[PDB]
Amino acid sequence: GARIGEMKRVTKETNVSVKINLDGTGVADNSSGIPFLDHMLDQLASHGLFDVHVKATGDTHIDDHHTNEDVALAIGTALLQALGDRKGINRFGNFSAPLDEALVHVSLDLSGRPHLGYDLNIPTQRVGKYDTQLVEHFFQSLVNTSGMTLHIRQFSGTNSHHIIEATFKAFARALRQATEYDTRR
Amino acid sequence: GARIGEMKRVTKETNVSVKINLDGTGVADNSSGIPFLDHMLDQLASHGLFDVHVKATGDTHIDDHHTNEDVALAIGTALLQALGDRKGINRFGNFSAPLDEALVHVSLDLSGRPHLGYDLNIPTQRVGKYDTQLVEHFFQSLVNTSGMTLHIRQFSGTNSHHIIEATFKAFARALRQATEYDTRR
Amino acid sequence: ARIGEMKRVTKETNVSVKINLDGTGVADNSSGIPFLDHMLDQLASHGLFDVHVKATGDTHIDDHHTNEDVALAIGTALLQALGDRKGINRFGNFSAPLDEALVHVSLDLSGRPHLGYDLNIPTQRVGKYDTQLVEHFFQSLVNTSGMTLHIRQFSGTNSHHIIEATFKAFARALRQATEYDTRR
Amino acid sequence: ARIGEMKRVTKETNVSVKINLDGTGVADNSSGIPFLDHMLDQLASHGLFDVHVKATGDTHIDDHHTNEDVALAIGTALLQALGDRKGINRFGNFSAPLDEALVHVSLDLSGRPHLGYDLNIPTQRVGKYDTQLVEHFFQSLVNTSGMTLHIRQFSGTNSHHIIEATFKAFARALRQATEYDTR
Amino acid sequence: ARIGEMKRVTKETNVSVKINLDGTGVADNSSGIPFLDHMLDQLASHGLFDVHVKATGDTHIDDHHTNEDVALAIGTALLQALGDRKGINRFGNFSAPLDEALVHVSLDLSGRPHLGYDLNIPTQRVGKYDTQLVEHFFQSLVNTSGMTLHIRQFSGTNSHHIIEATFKAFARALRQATEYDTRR
Amino acid sequence: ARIGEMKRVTKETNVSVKINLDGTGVADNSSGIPFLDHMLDQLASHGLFDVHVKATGDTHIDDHHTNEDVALAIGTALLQALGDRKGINRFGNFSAPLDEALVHVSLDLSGRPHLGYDLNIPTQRVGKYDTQLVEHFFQSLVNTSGMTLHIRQFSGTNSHHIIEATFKAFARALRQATEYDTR
Ligand SMILES: [Mn+2]
Ligand SMILES: [Mn+2]
Ligand SMILES: [Mn+2]
Ligand SMILES: [Mn+2]
Ligand SMILES: [Mn+2]
Ligand SMILES: [Mn+2]
Ligand SMILES: [Mn+2]
Ligand SMILES: [Mn+2]
Ligand SMILES: [Mn+2]
Ligand SMILES: [Mn+2]
Ligand SMILES: [Mn+2]
Ligand SMILES: [Mn+2]
Repeated sequence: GARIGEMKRVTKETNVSVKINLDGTGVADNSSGIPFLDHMLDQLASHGLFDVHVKATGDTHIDDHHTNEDVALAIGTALLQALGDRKGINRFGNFSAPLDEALVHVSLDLSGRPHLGYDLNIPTQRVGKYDTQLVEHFFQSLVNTSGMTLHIRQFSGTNSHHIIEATFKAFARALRQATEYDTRR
Repeated sequence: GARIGEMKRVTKETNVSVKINLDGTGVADNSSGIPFLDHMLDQLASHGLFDVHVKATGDTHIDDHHTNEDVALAIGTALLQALGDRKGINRFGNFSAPLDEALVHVSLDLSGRPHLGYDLNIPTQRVGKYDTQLVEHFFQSLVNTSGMTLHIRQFSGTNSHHIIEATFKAFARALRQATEYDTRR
Repeated sequence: ARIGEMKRVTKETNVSVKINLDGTGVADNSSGIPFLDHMLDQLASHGLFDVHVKATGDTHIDDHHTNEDVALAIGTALLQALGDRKGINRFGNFSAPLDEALVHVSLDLSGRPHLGYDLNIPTQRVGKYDTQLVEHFFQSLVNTSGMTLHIRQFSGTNSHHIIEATFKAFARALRQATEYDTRR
Repeated sequence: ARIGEMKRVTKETNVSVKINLDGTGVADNSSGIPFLDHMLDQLASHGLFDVHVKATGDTHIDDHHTNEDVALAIGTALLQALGDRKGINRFGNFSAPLDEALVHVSLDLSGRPHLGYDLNIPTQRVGKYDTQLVEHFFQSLVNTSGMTLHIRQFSGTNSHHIIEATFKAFARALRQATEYDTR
Repeated sequence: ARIGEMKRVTKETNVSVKINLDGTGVADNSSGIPFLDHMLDQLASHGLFDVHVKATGDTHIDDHHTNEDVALAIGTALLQALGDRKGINRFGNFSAPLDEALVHVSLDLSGRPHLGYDLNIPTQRVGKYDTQLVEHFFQSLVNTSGMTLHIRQFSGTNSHHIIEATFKAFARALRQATEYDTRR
Repeated sequence: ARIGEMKRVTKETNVSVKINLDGTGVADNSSGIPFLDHMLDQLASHGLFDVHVKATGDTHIDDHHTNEDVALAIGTALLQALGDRKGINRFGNFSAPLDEALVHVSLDLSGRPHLGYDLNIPTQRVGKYDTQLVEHFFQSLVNTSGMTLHIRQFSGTNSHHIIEATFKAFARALRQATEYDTR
């Protein structure tokens, strides 16, 4: 069957609905209220071959922080639900993704023990309207609810959009590897 | 009885109305024209158990500075009015508040002598649309009209929203302690 | 009374934990690691928790797996005992001196795990206990309890004093956080 | 009420101290050192102790011997008042601002004496009071009371403010440590 | 089979290239530069490409023009063989050891040319081959293939080892990128 | 199945090793060194090798000779199992995290021995296991297997985590290198 996780999370700050298919075809259906995060979630779908559905409304008139955090939390929980007992999967994923001058390596373990090692050097404070501090917070929150070990390391890069997008491409392809089944097991 | 302070302050730049209940239940009713400041004033209510009512219109088309300053000034005066003779209260308040990776300590004395010692290190210039320089100015203006001694010290923190929100949480809980009655007196 | 229980059996360890947040300081700790037992006793005596920990494990390899699985189980029991966390102080703060050592702990039963760890332990072993396991104990406890936890050493030169002051401060900060806020 | 009393007569000093741990803030301090009297008053006012200190001594030499013997007697009086120390909070913590100064005090009525002292007092005299005597006051008090005491300055430029904030923080930390743990 | 061919004749050089992306490792390289031939052989043996390169040029001046025009022609042949690039892995990564040398290559058949080049080659000549030509080879190949290419040396002291490890890693990363993604 | 077996008896040690390159993760490790047994188990679990190690030795001196002779025998057993090394991937690469630790392993079953070792293990003992023996284990394994082996730590503060991540990465890199290149 297909491993699908779903989470609806409604707080005073945000209203979030997430659906992810680990065995998808790359369907991207993201409307988080944060356009740049939508663009990154689209890359998660296209490069991981996940089906990624995210719909959120939130207090973005304050800033994007609460929406960003609650979407990441919901995605992490949906990933955890889809993974189930995690029997027979590769479990580990590794990928170095270039995007022009940027190069970011991601290494991860669907271990059940949350840890984020974050070593990006994003040189500007905003990409579009998106606060670049929210990139670290997105992956921290996703790690916290999914229970994964996640290491993100920038080897090259000067354009903030390129650095962040390379991160999502590498994360997407590393996560695809980790979630795929180990045929020898 | 309940200690309630009220101040309406109308200038060429701003029109401000403030009502604070030191003996409240955490009612938050904040519409300052500055959404991030509203969010921080909500935390003042929820974490201090103050009832906090703030309504302001102002020249936010110039920037948020005048509104931020006049709201803080009015709040400080309302706090001073609510405190009265300050007989029998704890007078001093201390609290260290974490918010994820951030940790901010606040120490204060309802002394009648204004002083702000401000030692935050906010790494970005805007949270949402809110100019992070306005955090220091908010507490300076509040100190000036309330007459309190206020020390704010950041021990940890990398996310600007977390640092500022931890500051308001610690301030709220320190102020609650300082305003509560000393039963032994 | 808010009581949490967790029994966790792996190929490496067999762990049973019961904690009473509204206890009287009953300490009943046999983790297989004597120094950790001594620290868990302080949790009970200084936090006024009832703490029951029983574990066997592959300590012939090292104390790592037992230390980790005990901490994981305690965090889950703490989360279970806390329930909806309604009406509690939620935050706790305490600076504990122990002779020349002074350690501050600040914590929030927020549901969001984070460990900020700033101890400077000068030796590698207290008794047989590997001092690297102190950080791993609190990291694992944070991961299953959902706590925000900051530990900062302001003074200290004896490793036993530094670690014990940490547990005393943690115990008293956790007691404060779990107690009820009368106004709420 | 938990009252401690100590009369200490040396060739240098004649000191009488009485402290009520369960007092109301009664301050009656005449040590022969006016600034120390002001500080002991803050101990009563902010700790809600009743503090009676009367001393004569060889202040024509300097204030050192009087300062030392007063602190020794206070520490003994405090220990006597504490008794078996059963049921008390035992630990005390407080950060006290005084304008630009901010001093944290953490203590444990442990029975094991230790002073950790980290003030940065920028002048040598407040009035006629030698600022070296602040450290010696707390060291001697720790020696006879047997308490663990940590004093840390986080802010401060005025010597009077720094020292007064220290006594305010010490008084409130000591009040917390001597009070009963209701649970 | 995806086969690319390019014949490029200038006043300086006469170059003919044919590459089979779905080959068996057939190596047929006579560029006029023996060390480059040795490197192009590794492209075939380690990438399982069929690589045919024949060039004559003004090597009596130096190897520069031949090196550049060979690399330009290979990049064009690679682009021609790739076609619409539909359904392929697109990205390739490989770290190749060669004794003490270790070189990582990461590439994307993105269509956007970029060379990130971080080798530290300690000598100026391997045989008769000027080691400045290594960077120019990959820069020229990137320019005509439309590839994003990052080359990073993690270890290495022998220039022949460093350069050969680079071509082995490039060959295996390129093989991965050109192979088909079964799920797509 | 590709099985290698080596029995090595010195005046210091008596070692028997059997490895199945095409195994299912069967772990049967009794080297006399409990932490090394734990690491060899990870080799089986994460590499899907069948790993049988039985050794007795002069561990009353220290673990060095046992550690060394076990690694030598494993390297020989691996080489014997590889045979002509025809049709295999030959190269292996893997980055393995373990909580805060992250270790990359790159190797080539080249026949030319080399160890490039860049770990930063912050303590001298994990349990009773001397952490100097990690480098010596891989150096000896390289010497008898003839492999090119590069080990690089990118992150890590806990010695147990760093060493375990190294074995996980080595096991998965070795699995990749021994598997058949289908094309
Ligand atoms: Mn947040
Ligand atoms: Mn883009
Ligand atoms: Mn202004
Ligand atoms: Mn917020
Ligand atoms: Mn561990
Ligand atoms: Mn002890
Ligand atoms: Mn003296
Ligand atoms: Mn004064
Ligand atoms: Mn040129
Ligand atoms: Mn060669
Ligand atoms: Mn040796
Ligand atoms: Mn282990």
